[PDB]
Amino acid sequence: SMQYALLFPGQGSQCIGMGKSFYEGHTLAKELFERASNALKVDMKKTLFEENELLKESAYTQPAIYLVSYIAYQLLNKQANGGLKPVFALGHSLGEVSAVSLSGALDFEKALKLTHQRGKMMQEACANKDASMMVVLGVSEESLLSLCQRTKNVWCANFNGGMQVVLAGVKDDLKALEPTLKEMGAKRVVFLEMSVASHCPFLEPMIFKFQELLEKSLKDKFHFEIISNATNEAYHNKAKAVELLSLQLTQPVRYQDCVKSNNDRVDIFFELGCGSVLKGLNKRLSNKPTISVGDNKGLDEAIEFLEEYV
Repeated sequence: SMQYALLFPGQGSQCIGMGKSFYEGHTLAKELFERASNALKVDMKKTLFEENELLKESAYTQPAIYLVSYIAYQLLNKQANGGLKPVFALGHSLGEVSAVSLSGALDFEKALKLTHQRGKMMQEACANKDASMMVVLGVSEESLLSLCQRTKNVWCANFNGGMQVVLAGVKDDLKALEPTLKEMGAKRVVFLEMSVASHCPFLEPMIFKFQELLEKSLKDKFHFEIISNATNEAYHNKAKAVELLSLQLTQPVRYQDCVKSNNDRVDIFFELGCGSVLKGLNKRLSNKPTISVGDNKGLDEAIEFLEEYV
């Protein structure tokens, strides 16, 4: 009887229509949208469903992704024989918080408030810096590491595997490595859409304020362990979460190492929430399946798997 891990996506997986399918098929989904709209004091139905301008901000993206992940988890959990009992949970940047929350260390409205804040503080810390992030494709993890280290204002921010590396820094300084990246074998260089550089020193300012908010918000309750993007080591308490969700912000998201060190401990992955970004990254990282649970269709497919393989 097979065994599973949970995957929680981060920025880049938000979409117009994010949790629409959930909302209409389930009363529980409807109720959490309301609870969310009240807590954040913004209409979350409209912010997720129709073109809006606000969902573009880190401050509203981060809690929107959390929202659908949360709902995906509840719906699935309520049908799992004996509830979800994953061997571990992995997130991607903002997904890690999600994972911590659903472990039981963070109530619904507290997590929305923390996530909204994480986005706000990332935006504030980066304001008036001309900060951005830049996807590079096909250059070695080690080659970019040493390129960034010999280059002012540029850092490695994600190691997503399959030779996909996200860099962070001052726009022009990134938007100027082009001819050198090209020569190193970059097959594609896309700028992400945001004036924030996360997982690098640009976030240093916010580490203390965030730590404070973690201490005040985290309970000490974890049904399952989570894998740190920062250290690629599992954790299951408040002290460690406080420390590790802090440190994450200024350290490369090591999504590749996290999957590899852990791929042997399970037979299958559930991506909880919208999109299939982490399904995608695993194609290049593992041969184990990932059912994406963002849909009523995905919801039903996850349930069938549990009914059959336990």
